Amino acid sequence: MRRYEVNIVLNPNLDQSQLALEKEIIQRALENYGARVEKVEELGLRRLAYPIAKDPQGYFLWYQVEMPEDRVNDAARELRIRDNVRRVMVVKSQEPF
Repeated sequence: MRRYEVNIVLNPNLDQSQLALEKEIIQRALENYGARVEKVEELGLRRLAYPIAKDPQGYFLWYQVEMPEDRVNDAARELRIRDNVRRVMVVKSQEPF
């Protein structure tokens, strides 16, 4: 297994209720692909490098996970289908918590 950082940007107009749901779905998907979720951070609202879905900002979520490298891409695709997920970026962990 390898340790990765998953950066997710969500629709910025969700209320705390919808937000919590998206988080559970993300967690379940990562775990269904063999991931051990080590740390989860809610970063909040940021101005995006470029607008997505016509929105100039997004709600950021960060995850540190350990999972099979052969499943990373499949997991990322799964995450990208959700309508409220605007952007997904997976990088190899360099300085883990």
